[PDB]
Amino acid sequence: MNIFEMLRIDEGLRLKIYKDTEGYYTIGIGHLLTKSPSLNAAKSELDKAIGRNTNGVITKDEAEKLFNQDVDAAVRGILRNAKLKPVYDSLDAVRRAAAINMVFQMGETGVAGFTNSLRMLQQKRWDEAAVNLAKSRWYNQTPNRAKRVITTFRTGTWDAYK
Ligand SMILES: [Cl-]
Ligand SMILES: [Cl-]
Ligand SMILES: [Kr]
Ligand SMILES: [Kr]
Ligand SMILES: [Kr]
Repeated sequence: MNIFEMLRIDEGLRLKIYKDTEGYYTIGIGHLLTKSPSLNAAKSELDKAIGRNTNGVITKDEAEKLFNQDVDAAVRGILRNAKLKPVYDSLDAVRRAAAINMVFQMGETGVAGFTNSLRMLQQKRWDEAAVNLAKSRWYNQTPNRAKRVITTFRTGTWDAYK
């Protein structure tokens, strides 16, 4: 298992525009298109990302290319973030995959706001952090996924994904 496989499980794969758990237009492997209520705005954004007139539909290869770019940007965002980088660098490989999933889902800004869990993860206080992470709107809104990611930070293994 790796970050790619991990997020493909968490996000699924859809080739037609769809709404995500917050009702926003997305496509692919969780590639958010826009926060706008306008389906045309979403279609415009999709055509721009793909570089062709998609008419709301893409291929698996195109979904995978956007997925690659999104994982990349997520990592890069972490590395450039003064609040994130030091934490991520102190983590082992498994846990880092957990941090990327979070940033992938809620953004850099969003994750940078978990000040307390962040410090606990830097200190290797696994159980404590898992309890703090769960006290969040993130967990109450998407509890099955939050639990998987939380277990991954807690244990440092992929058990939650097998
Ligand atoms: Cl894009
Ligand atoms: Cl969920
Ligand atoms: Kr992090
Ligand atoms: Kr994190
Ligand atoms: Kr976090």
